[PDB]
This record gives sequence, C-alpha cells and structure tokens, in this order.
Amino acid sequence: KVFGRCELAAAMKRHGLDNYRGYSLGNWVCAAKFESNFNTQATNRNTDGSTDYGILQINSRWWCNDGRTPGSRNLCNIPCSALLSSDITASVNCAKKIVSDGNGMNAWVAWRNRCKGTDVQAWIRGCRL
Ligand code: NA
Repeated sequence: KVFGRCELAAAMKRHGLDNYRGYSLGNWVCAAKFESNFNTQATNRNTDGSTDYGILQINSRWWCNDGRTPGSRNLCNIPCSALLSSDITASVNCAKKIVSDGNGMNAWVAWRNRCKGTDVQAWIRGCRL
C-alpha cells in the first residue's frame, strides 16, 4: 500500500505515535516519507547483509526474523514480512520498541539526516487530525 500523507498521519495518531517518547506526529511522517516514500512494501538491503522492511524500514539485524540474517536478533518477535502489510500495526508497535531503546529517533538514519532540526510540523499541515 502507498499511503497518502494525511492518511498515514491519521493512522499513526490512532496507533498512539503522536508525542510518543516526546516525538510529535510530524517527526514520524517525515521519517516514513524519507525511509519508504510512504510505501509499505519497501525493502532495502544493508551492507552487512541485513534488510530493512516496510514503511519505517525496520532492520532484520535486531528487530525481525527474515530467515536470511544469521546471528541476528528478533526483538519485535515478528517475521519481517509482517512489516510489509497494508495494516501498519506491526510496524508501529515495533517502532515503539525501537524509539524506546535509548537512542530515540536517531535510530532512523533518514530522520536524523533529513527531519531532525527542520520544521517537521509542516508534514501534517492541512490534515484533519
Ligand atoms: Na533478525
């Protein structure tokens, strides 16, 4: 599924991401935009052989099991393919564990490089939220 900007914002808010660990909703929408272009089916391989999955590009090195990342962890206790669903529940619940791990949203390279320190509230402007 390719989400619209306000559609995703509304769904993230319903799932409790707005101001989760202090990150306003615009941060999460900005992160999804530059991680996946709002596409739930996005995948990208990393140099170490792990793979990033879904709208928030969650990595198989730590967070999910894809059967092809030996020596890795599965801290969200899910198969990585669950992160590609049109239903973003699994992605959001796993993202809540990531952002809680001590590094905040700095865990997402695209957030630190393209969202942090910008006007992230612009990403929800015009939405009925
Ligand atoms: Na894994």
